[PDB]
Amino acid sequence: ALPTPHEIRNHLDDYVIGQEQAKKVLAVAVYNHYKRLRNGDTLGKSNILLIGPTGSGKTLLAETLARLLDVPFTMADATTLDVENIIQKLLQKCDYDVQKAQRGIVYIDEIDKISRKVSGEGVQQALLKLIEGTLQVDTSKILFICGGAFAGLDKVISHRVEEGELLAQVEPEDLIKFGLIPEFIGRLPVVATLNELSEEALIQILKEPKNALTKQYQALFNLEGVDLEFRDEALDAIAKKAMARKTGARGLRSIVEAALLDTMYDLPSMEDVEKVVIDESVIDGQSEPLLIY
Amino acid sequence: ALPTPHEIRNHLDDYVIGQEQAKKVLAVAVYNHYKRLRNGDTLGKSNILLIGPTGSGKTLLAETLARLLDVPFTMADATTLDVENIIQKLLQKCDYDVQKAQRGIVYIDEIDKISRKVSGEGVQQALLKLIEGTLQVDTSKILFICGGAFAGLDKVISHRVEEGELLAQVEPEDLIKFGLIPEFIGRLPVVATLNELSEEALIQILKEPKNALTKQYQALFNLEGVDLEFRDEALDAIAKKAMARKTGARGLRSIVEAALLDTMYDLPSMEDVEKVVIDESVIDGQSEPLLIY
Amino acid sequence: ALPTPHEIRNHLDDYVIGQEQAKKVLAVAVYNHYKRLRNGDTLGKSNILLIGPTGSGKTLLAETLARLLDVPFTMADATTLDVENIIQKLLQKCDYDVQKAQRGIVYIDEIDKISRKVSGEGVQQALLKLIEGTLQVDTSKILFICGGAFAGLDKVISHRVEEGELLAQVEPEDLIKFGLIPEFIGRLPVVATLNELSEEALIQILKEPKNALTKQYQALFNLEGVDLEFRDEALDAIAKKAMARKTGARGLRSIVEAALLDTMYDLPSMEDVEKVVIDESVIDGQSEPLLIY
Amino acid sequence: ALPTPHEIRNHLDDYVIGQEQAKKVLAVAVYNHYKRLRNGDTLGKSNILLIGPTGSGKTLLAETLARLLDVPFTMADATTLDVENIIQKLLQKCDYDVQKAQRGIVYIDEIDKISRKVSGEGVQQALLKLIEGTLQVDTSKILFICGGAFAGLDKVISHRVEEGELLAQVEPEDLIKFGLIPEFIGRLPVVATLNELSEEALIQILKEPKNALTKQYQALFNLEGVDLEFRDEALDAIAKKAMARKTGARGLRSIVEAALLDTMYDLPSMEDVEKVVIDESVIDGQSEPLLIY
Amino acid sequence: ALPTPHEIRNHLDDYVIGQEQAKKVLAVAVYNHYKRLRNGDTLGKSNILLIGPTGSGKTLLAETLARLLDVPFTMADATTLDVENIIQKLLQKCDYDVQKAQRGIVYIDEIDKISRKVSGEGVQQALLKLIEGTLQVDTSKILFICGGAFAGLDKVISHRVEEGELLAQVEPEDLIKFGLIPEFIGRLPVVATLNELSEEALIQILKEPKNALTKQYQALFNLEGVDLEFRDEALDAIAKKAMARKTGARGLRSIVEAALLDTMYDLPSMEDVEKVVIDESVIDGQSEPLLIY
Amino acid sequence: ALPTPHEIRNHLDDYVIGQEQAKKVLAVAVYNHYKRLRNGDTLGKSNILLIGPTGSGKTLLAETLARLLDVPFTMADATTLDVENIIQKLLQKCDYDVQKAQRGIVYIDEIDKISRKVSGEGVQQALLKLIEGTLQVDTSKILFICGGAFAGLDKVISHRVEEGELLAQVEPEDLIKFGLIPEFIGRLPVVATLNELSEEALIQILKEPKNALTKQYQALFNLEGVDLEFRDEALDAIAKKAMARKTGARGLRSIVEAALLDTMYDLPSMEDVEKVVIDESVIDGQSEPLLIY
Repeated sequence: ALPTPHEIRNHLDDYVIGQEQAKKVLAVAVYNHYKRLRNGDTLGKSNILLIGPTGSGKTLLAETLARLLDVPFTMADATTLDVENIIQKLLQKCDYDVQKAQRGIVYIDEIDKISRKVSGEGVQQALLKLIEGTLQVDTSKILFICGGAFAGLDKVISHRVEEGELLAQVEPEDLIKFGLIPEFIGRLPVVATLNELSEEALIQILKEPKNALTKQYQALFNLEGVDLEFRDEALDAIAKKAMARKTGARGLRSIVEAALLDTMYDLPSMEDVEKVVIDESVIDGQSEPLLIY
Repeated sequence: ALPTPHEIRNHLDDYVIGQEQAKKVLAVAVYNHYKRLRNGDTLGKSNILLIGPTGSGKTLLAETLARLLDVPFTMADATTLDVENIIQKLLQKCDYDVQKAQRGIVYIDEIDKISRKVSGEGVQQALLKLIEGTLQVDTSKILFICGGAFAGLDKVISHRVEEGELLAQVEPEDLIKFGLIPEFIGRLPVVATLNELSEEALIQILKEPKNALTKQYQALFNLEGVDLEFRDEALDAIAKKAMARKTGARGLRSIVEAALLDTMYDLPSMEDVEKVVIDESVIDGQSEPLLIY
Repeated sequence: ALPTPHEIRNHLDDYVIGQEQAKKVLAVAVYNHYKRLRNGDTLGKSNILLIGPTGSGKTLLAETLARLLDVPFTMADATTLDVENIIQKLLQKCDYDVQKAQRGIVYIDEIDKISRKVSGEGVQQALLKLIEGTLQVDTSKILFICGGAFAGLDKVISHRVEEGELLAQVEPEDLIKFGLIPEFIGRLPVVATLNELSEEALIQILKEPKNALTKQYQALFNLEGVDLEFRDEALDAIAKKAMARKTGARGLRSIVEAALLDTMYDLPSMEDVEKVVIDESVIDGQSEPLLIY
Repeated sequence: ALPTPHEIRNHLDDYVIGQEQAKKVLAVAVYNHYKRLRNGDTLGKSNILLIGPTGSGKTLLAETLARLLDVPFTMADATTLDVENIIQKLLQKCDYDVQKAQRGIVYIDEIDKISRKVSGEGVQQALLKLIEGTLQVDTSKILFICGGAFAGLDKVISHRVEEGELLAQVEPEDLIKFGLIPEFIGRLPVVATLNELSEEALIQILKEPKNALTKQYQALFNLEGVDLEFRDEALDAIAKKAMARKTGARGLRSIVEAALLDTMYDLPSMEDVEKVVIDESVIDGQSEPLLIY
Repeated sequence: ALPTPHEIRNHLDDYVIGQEQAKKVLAVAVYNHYKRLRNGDTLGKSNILLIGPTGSGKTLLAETLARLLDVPFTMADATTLDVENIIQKLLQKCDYDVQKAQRGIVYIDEIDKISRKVSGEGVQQALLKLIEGTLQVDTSKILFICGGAFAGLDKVISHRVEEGELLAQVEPEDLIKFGLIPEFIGRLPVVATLNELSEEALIQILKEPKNALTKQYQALFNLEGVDLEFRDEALDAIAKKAMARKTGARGLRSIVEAALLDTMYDLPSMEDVEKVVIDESVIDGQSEPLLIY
Repeated sequence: ALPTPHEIRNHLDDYVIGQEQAKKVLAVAVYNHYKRLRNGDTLGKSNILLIGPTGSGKTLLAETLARLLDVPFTMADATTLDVENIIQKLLQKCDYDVQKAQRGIVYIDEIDKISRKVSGEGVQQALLKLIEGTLQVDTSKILFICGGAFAGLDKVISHRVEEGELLAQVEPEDLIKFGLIPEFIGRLPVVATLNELSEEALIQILKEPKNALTKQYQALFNLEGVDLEFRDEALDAIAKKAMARKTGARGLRSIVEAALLDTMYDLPSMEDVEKVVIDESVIDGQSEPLLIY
């Protein structure tokens, strides 16, 4: 039984934060893709193009969709572009089941990088042959999600319409001028755009997601018999630390690990009830976390 | 029993719109090719060269011909040019049946791109060896359709005769000056030219074809128990939207999907009789489609 | 029983027109080659170098010789130069029979193109190793015919002797200065030169050959129950049309096909005795061919 | 039973000298990695980035960790970058056991060398695909330690904070400006930095380690029945000799071998109790080592 | 039983003309090589370096030696330089018999071409590894003959000693300055030099050799029942014709074939006793050869 | 039973002349390497770096060591740098015995050539991976001897210390500045240096070695029943001849062969007691060698 786009967007809220619009677009595009396959067509390729800054959650979204639909997923990088190698990999994680491999999803990262603005354009066209569809499996059935930051894109759109509000006005012609070929863009009808993650959102990233850092460590400490408590001040501190380094959400783990290093070192050598991480432990880094016996 | 060129052109009208002349040329060229094969020659290679703007329907035509004659078809891109790889692929979709693979059709896209005006010319000659004919299958039997936009071609013809009226005056020498070698052009006797698709034709593209967008979605909505109605105003609106973006017919799906996004999102969560898409839903994009219970 | 050079030249007159001298040279060279093989040598390599403008009939001659002697034939292009690949191909069309593959003929096209005037010279020498002879088959036994237009050749010969009369004065040293290495030319003792095909010869090309265009179409129409009649005016018209385009004999089919397009389209939908193609049908292209019921 | 980070750092003191902080960081990072694997996650990649001058003991540390945890180890050089070849090698030393190969450790040397400040960045991204995880083994499970000297790094950090004290202030953004891509650095949360080895430490290097030079030779002489005695003066002499040549600890063996050459030459031809190496034997090199019968 | 150098030089006189000195050098070098092998060494590599103008008979000599000693022979071109490929080829013509393949001879042509005066020097060294000796066969046993024209060599020798008299003064240092590496020249102890073939020698080339042109054709005509007679005037005429074209002995066949073309054409269509070729038939080319019934 | 360094140096005196110091260094380094292996370590890699002019006897030494210890030996050229190919070759001459192949010796020639002063440095590092140790055989066990002339080395050492006396002052830092990477030099602790062979030594080279030229020929003549006598004058003459050509010891065979050519030619055709080579036979080359019946 296929999950309504509602159920899809709902489950996406459990792994990714914000980007509600993009999650609606993806939810619909996805539902329609598998709704179209399960009825043997008779229809739209329904291929998707994700346009959002780095560390916005594009890859996470693609993966999440795959899991939510218990469907064979595989990544690939447009820079390393062998095109059929992606397919054999999809079969590898699919137990070599042709049909289940056709229901699969394929995420291509850094698409904006192959925009000729020779070999690059050649890749667009070579990969394009897949998008259409031709191991004996056909690539017509599999859904394609093409991520990318598209740096210069924010500019071309502005030179026409006259960041989020600007990416909403995105048009296929903007992608053309950017460096993508028409025949390639025409294969990516569904364009979902993500916003740059907010700073408070950072805190939500450390908390809300079912795989948030705090939850992982609270679990690591949990199998130690110890309860880890992150005070909101500490979480805000981590957010700021991450912003000052411009590392976005990618530089969150590098902060938490460094903050809980000493504590995780001599933790198994202790007997106490819980450890409490205050802001003083993060920002200053000089103060040791509160210990409770 | 071979279908008369009439039957062929007739069935081509069911997938492609306009290009009636090109469909006559293709119909004849095709009929003669398979009429020549089924009589074991004793004759003309009867190979075809499609010359039309991008998104004119060249690829669609080639595919359509293949299906109409239940004959093994395969594409290939002149830019990615391994030459025999195309053949093995033709055998892949042919169940490795030598004879049926010889009856096959092969479409080569972006031929105008390999026109030297070194490696490019080398490809013309390498691919030329196939056109003639030499797995054990011979490539003499298979029909070759070479598509291409031929941008500069419109110019050279003008510098001689002194867009459609100009492409009709096309001559093998024009292709020579364009960048094609004589021995290669002499293998493509049949030259069918397509016109740039008209704007009203756009509307016909959304309606007439048996795989038109409207029909696909009406079907997607149909298995939902809902009847989708496209008012002509909405279709004209879509046409205009596509023209303003210069994306031609390639930018039609990107419009329809965006227009039916919200509706397809919360459709499975509703119970009503039919949805009616008005022009207000397309152009303005602000108005939601009419809902009927 | 080996055919006397007379019988050979006689049968060559049935496929190729003119080039009588070249056909004498080839006839002798060929007879001597197979007369030398059938007696296990004890002798001259008797390898041949064809020098004639494009579309003169070099390839046709080579093929014709092969068929006339029921001997395994295969082509190859000096531009695509893997050298032993030609051999395996010769075995492919020979049922992998070593001896019959040694009796084979090998035509190398565009030899004049590999004349260094690095890699090119390297090909001359690599291919030279074959010419001498070394799968287990030896390439000493097989006859080598190396075609080529040799554009600049007409000039060097003139700078020495001081087009046909000039190509008759051809000397190994002329080929040296052209761009061929001595050790390579010394392997091609037999040099047959062809003349540029005459305009009236064009008409003869449309008629005389046993595979002439007129005969093929008269046959295509023949299995339709219809008799096709080409009036000499129409044939002369076709000749002129071909000359104005400088496409030589390569641009003949492209004319005839275009002329019989409409007629072949609605032919199977008619019931009449014969169609007669007049000059008005070719030159003007406006007049439809005479129809007789 | 997993060894507490204490036990880990303790055993690391038996092979590597100094770098106590780095050994704490590595100990924790390691303990957490295998503590996370043995509980089937539910967590942090816990990948490590070693930043220390050449001959600081980075490679030694990685190897030591591997042995201490009886886990399949393999090296690889970022300059020679085939990416999956490292994996097959890890399987080679793992008896092709998928699970045990997933518990493995992989050290990548000269990471600072691939910092683009095209192909280099491509390697970062290609290797990045491994770090994440995709033979059928998944590379997500295996721990990655990326060594490197990072010459210019000492500078960029200084241009921000305004050698050890400077490397302690290291930040992900410093690595960014250095030449590493964000998505790559975000995969290396754990950053352990080593100091340039001290000169007295040199003496400790010749003595303390369980594989110290003195111990090896004392053993080589030991199976000769002879006791080798290194006087502290000789060890200090060796230290100085090594410093004057700037060869660091890499130029220690080249000194000891040269010092014990003559003695090891005519040793098996003697009968005595022990040989004693004085400073006079090292610095001067003129004096022969004390011999005792 | 090994043939004395006398017997060797004697048999060499039956295929090659002149170059008596070179034939003495080769005879000795060869006798010593196989005299050294048949006694399992205990000695000199006894490798040979042929230095003579093109078409002097270097390749012919090497081949002749091989046949005379019923030993597996194979050629190779220094320009096409895969090094072990030569070996597998030697095994191909040796029935894959290791020992008999070790007794083999290997001729390398155009050695003077690989003289660096990067890749070239690399080939010298790569091929050098063979010369020394390392399929399981060892290349130490096989004799190496390295031919070459060495154009500039005639000059360097002159700049030192201060063409035949000059090539006799050849020294290893001359080859060094020419472009050969010392370690390579030291592997070619035996240096045999050939003179530029004389013009009267040309006539001897057409007569004396057991494979002379006259003998081949007299045989071709012989199996026709006809006796071919070459008058000395005709042979001298052929010699002159060849000299005027500077094609040396390589341009002899190209003359004889052209002279006997017409006659060999209508020969099988005649009944007569013998044909006699006079000078008038060659030089003038206008007069037909004398026919006798 | 392992041979004491004395026995080793003693046997080395039977093949190589002079270089006594280098033979002591090699003897020790070797003894220690196999003394360390036969005791399963517990120790020093004990890898060797030969530094001597071309034709000094580096390769000869390496080979000699291998034979003396009945251990699998194989060469390799740093210029041709596939790295594991050397290993498979070592297994080829080792009957594919893993253990015996680990006891093997590997000589790398022209190491000084790969000194970057990109690909070159890459080879140093790739080959470095072997030196350390990782077919299933480990390369840690096998001994590595890296030869090389190191031309510029004589200079850098001079610019520091302020040819033999200079090469004795060699230091790892000198090799660094030369073009070798630290991590590579640290793997070659044992540095043995050879002197340029003396002119009188040349005579000793023709006499002393158990494979000296004189002994080989005296043996070649010996199986002829003839005694060959080299008068010291002739040997000195050969020495001078070799020096005038600067070919060193590499140009000795090229002299002796040329001197005994005629004599070896008509030797098997004679019956006499002995031939005596005087100086007149060598220098003048005009006088024939004394013959005694």
